[PDB]
Amino acid sequence: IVGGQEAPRSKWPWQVSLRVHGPYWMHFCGGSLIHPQWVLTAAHCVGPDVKDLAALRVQLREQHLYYQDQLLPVSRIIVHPQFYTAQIGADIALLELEEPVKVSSHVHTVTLPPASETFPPGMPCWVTGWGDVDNDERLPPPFPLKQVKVPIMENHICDAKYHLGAYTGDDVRIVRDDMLCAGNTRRDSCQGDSGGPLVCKVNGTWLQAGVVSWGEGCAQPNRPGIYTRVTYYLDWIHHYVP
Amino acid sequence: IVGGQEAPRSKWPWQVSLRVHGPYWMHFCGGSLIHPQWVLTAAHCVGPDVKDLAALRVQLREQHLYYQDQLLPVSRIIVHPQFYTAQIGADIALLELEEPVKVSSHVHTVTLPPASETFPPGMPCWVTGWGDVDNDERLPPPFPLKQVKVPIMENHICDAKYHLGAYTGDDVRIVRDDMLCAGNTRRDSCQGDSGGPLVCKVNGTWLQAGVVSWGEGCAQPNRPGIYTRVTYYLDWIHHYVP
Amino acid sequence: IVGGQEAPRSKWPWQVSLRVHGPYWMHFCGGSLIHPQWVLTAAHCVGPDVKDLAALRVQLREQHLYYQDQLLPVSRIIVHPQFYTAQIGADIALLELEEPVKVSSHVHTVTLPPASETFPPGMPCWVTGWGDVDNDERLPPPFPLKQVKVPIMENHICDAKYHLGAYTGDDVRIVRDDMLCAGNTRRDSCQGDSGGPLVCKVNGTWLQAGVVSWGEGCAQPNRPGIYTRVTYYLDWIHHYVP
Amino acid sequence: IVGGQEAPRSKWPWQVSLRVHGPYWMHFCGGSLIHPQWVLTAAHCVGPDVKDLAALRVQLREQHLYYQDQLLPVSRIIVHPQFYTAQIGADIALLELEEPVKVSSHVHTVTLPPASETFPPGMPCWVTGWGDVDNDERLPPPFPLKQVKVPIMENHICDAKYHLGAYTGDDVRIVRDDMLCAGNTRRDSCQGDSGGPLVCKVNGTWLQAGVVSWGEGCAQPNRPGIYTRVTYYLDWIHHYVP
Ligand SMILES: NCc1cccc(C2CCN(C(=O)c3ccc(C#Cc4ccccc4F)o3)CC2)c1
Ligand SMILES: NCc1cccc(C2CCN(C(=O)c3ccc(C#Cc4ccccc4F)o3)CC2)c1
Ligand SMILES: NCc1cccc(C2CCN(C(=O)c3ccc(C#Cc4ccccc4F)o3)CC2)c1
Ligand SMILES: NCc1cccc(C2CCN(C(=O)c3ccc(C#Cc4ccccc4F)o3)CC2)c1
Repeated sequence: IVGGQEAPRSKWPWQVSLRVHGPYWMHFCGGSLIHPQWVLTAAHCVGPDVKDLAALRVQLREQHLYYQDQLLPVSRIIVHPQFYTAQIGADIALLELEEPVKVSSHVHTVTLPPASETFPPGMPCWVTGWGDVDNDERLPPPFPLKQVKVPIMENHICDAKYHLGAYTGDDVRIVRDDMLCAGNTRRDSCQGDSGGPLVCKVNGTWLQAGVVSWGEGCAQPNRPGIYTRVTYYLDWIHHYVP
Repeated sequence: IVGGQEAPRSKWPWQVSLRVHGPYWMHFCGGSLIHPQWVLTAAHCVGPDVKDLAALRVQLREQHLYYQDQLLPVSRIIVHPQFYTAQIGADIALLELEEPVKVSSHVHTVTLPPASETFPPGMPCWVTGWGDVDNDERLPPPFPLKQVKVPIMENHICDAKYHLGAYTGDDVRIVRDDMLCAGNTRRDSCQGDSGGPLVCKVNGTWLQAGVVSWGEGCAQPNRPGIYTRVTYYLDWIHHYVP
Repeated sequence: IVGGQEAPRSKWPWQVSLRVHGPYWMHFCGGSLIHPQWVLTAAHCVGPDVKDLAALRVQLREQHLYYQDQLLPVSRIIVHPQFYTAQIGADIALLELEEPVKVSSHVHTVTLPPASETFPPGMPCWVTGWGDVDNDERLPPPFPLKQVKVPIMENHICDAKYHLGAYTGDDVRIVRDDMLCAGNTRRDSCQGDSGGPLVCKVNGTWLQAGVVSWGEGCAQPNRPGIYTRVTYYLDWIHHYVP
Repeated sequence: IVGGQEAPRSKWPWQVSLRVHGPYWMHFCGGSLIHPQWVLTAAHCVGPDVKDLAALRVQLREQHLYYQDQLLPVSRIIVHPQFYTAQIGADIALLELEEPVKVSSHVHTVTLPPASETFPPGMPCWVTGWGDVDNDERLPPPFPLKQVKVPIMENHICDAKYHLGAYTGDDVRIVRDDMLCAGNTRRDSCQGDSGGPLVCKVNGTWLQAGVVSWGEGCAQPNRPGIYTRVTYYLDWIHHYVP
């Protein structure tokens, strides 16, 4: 997370940490609890290559990474079949926990948006995670969960920004319809926030608008953060999630 | 270049080295002389972002990188407008030298293939460059130009190979029609060879079949080297090159 | 700490962490509370060059580094005047805290040994710290305080061990009288443990026998851990510490 | 080498490169040809630990490192028996080549100084090598042999300089009698120059005053380059070299 601050303990109960086996269970991506037994994440965190289920653990909301770990095994990794790169799209995946979680006030699910949902240019949206604090700048220990309010940038506006200082023809779509933009040069998601949530408050309800996917660097001029647009994958999510 | 050997001094007269300004004019990509004033390379070497022309130099065929440098300025960088990532495709670019080169026996152009040329399996093809000798293994000093004979793999066989050990749906094309596959677990191109040529001997004539583009690592099981298919961009090349 | 385990919360109340100002107050050396207002450490942690007092903080006993920091400023850094490198010796320093600490059961001083105490082989001795778990292997997050029981080696034997597989003449003393040896190929102190304590239980009292100083790597054959022998510097320590 | 320039082809015929076996025969230290079958170097380049003779090669004068390698095996590594660290001293070693070299105008021996030879300030002295061009700044390819004219500083003035901004007592000798100082903030030897020569022109004859040994960084204020004083080891050199 670029800019913003350490999240209050009561905020973002759906935030999860994805862990890889090694010298320690290291954080590699974020995610969100969307059902007591399901985690929503980015496909690029777990693919396109198939990896061993035993080498993965899920960690529920934690104020400080690694401090009070209670690691959860995964029974299934479901990666969107259209996925191979974040720039092509379909950067979405589902993790089925071996067991459902005991939902509380401090740890509970995020609401997915309705199929119609549009996120207008400049809505109140927040991105959260334990990712880098800037380009090649790690989140320092004790690794607090960070948050940052990010402005929505309309797809066409965002796509035109990606063409500034680039050779790509104006007629060539970089920001696809299954993608969403948010952030600026002071507020953004970064490496390590991938797979984590972009939540917008709509009519007093927090809705997950996006999944942290890609971009050119973090908080770079004319390069807003690119998110997987959740509404585009609602049917695919609902085929697996009750 | 993974496998193969140091190229004889009389071989590959069209091979060029792309140099970036810094503590020294460092090699970052390969290229090929296709006309006395034109270099063919990969778009990912010079894009998608526009960089300063002054920060780039072209070095003609050199036995050992850096030892007998005679650097050449560039007046134009022409990147295919469809390009943004090597995985999407259109990974091709043209560099116009400020001045034409004095063509000789040791330094001369490569022949582009006719539109009809397919390059089927069994064809004798060679990849050249000063790139990595294996994954995260730099070409050691004195940096000799290397070559490796690589087997051609049918696009469909290659696409199926890229689906092995991956979540990507079989109906999702990874290796596109504008791409070409070459290499195996002992013979391949690697980081630093990008932009360079894949040449095939057809009826006693060396034809540039491909441009080193991408792949998953270097000489990895079920991951052949992926090349930009030159024949697909002949009309675009001919719009700029006489 | 090589080998051993995470220390119980009730053990080693005198253990301190030395912190350097940067992106975060990073651990760089250990130390020990020898008086409510004095920290004993290694001179190589703070010298031979004079550094800014404002760039240093002391952290009292912490179960997990960085997680519950209450940083303490220093008013004086007193480095043994004989010191320039750990291999020559006099690798000892004193830090005067700006304020005395409120001593409790969980955080209190270690006892210095009497001048007569030699610590022969067979003495139960423990070395503690947040240093590397092996050669070029950092202590993983959440960074627990580790301990390891180490066997003492009599000086002349340790000096002769340092000559094995080395060109240094047998008559040339490597391990000096102001030094103490402890550890083997499974149990040792390592980078980041420097300045921290080696404590031995003598007549039901924990005495600080040494200060983690140097060695050739960590737990390497014929290279035991070298400590500054506390008894040798008692007069110098008493010139500053009540 | 910090400052100075690329050496002319006719200069420093005695300069050698020490090579270690790995992905390539990599330069790790310099040396000097003092006899057709003997190389003078620093003990720290080859010790204090004993390494395999097969893992070492000597490369004679080369304008550009790695370009025209003709590596030479070594039959004996003789390290001064007083050596363990460069800060203590006796940082000198001898390499006996398996075969003598065919001496020419481009490749020949350096003259050792007479025992009476003091090299006072004002004497024209050069240090040569393929080492770093500054602190953490590698010599760029094609790796030319560099030279730098360095001012001699008297030992007591140099000793006092090493005490500036350090805790070490003024009565504690850092720069020993078996050492020699040269260089300033614009001229110095650096990592990779170690073992190489410091030569002074005395009565039309080039004499090797020193062996690159140590210092605190490269071209740092109040930290001149420290050399092993050759005159101090003439008897030891003469035990082995005719
Ligand atoms: N700040 C949002 C965000 C969140 C998580 C991870 C990242 C990564 C994604 C990959 N990274 C890249 O630099 C990267 C990979 C591909 C591209 C291009 C691009 C681009 C730029 C101009 C025009 C067209 C393009 F495709 O950028 C590192 C940052 C970025
Ligand atoms: N061996 C030929 C070659 C020549 C030059 C440069 C490379 C690079 C290209 C980028 N690299 C990658 O590892 C890379 C970037 C994107 C992918 C995927 C993939 C993939 C795997 C299974 C299914 C679908 C995929 F897109 O791999 C490093 C090697 C490779
Ligand atoms: N296990 C003890 C320990 C505790 C804290 C920090 C270290 C460092 C000290 C410096 N290191 C070295 O490898 C080092 C620095 C100098 C020497 C030599 C030596 C030597 C070997 C044979 C004979 C004489 C010697 F002085 O080794 C890395 C670990 C080692
Ligand atoms: N003069 C340039 C030069 C040439 C060859 C090799 C080096 C090395 C020697 C080791 N290095 C150090 O930084 C180093 C190692 C030990 C010391 C201290 C010291 C010191 C400083 C003040 C007082 C007393 C000291 F012993 O410095 C890096 C470069 C430096």
